[PDB]
Amino acid sequence: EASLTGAGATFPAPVYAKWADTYQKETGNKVNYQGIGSSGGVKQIIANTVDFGASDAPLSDEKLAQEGLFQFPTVIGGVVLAVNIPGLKSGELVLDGKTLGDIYLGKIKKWDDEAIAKLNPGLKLPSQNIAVVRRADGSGTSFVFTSYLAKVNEEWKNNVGTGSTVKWPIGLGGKGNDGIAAFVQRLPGAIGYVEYCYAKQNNLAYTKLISADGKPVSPTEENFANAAKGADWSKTFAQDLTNQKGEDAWPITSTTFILIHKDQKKPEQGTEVLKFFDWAYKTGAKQANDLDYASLPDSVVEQVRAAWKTNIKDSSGKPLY
Ligand SMILES: CCN(CC)c1ccc2cc(C(=O)N/C=C\N3C(=O)CCC3=O)c(=O)oc2c1
Ligand SMILES: O=P([O-])(O)O
Repeated sequence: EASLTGAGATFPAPVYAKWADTYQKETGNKVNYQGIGSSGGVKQIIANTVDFGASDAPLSDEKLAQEGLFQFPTVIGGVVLAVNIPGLKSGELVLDGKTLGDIYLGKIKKWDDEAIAKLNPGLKLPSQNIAVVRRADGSGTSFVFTSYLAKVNEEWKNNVGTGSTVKWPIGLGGKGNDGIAAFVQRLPGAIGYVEYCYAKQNNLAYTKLISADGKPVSPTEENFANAAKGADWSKTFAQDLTNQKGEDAWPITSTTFILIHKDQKKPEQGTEVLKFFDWAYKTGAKQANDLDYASLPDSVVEQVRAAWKTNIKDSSGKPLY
């Protein structure tokens, strides 16, 4: 039985917590996971304060090589816009990229704005101020979200750009996906971007969005998977899953990654970290799907296993998988 520590992204923390609990019940191994946000996850794995870090934003091949790190994807999730609009219900409201970017720019201030009404012709929209909510902390969900906005709103692209931290034109800061969901729950008229679980968990209404191909789509586990169906995983695990073409492709989709050292200085711990994630691939898909995360295709799991064999070693050069 090992005691493992991980830290980082809150986007997949529900499924990592479920897998940890189930794995302790079946094997006795203990996994402690701190949801501090992807930027914190990368800092802690580089500082060696944890056995594994977690980030939704992928590190480049060069940066992994500079740091002696290896990265692998675990599950596919989706970012949704959780809203608090008395009078409307979950899924009823539709937004497109351009108008969602204009809300995040602070240009559209009311829920019954003409651009929102035109997208939603049968809906009685309230004359309520929009209360924008964004992340306070360095975040892989902000990286995904601002990567998407830069594709669909040129003003956003050219003035704010993409990052795990950006200069938000407007919006209150919430800490973690949990913090944004709490903000949205307490503020009439709020909008906040969160991984899907956090909207569903908190009984918050979420919007539909327009796909890259121009059709309204609902956020579901299958529609997150759909957004990855064109990903050529054989080329790289760092796949962009925002604004992807195809039927029912949720436009703000992302996978998420675990970071470990290639040279493991506590090799028994490294061996156990690999056994935990291998167990999750083998037996954990139902738990990920129960929490509305799509599983990676079996071919990607085989890619990860094969790369574990060639990249993860102890200080004597022997493989830990
Ligand atoms: C660091 C570990 N953290 C931090 C965020 C955890 C741990 C457990 C949970 C459980 C949740 C939860 O059980 N939701 C109720 C069900 N649920 C959904 O409907 C989808 C995912 C999900 O978990 C959650 O939303 O966030 C979590 C977050
Ligand atoms: O997953 P986050 O917490 O880095 O957004």
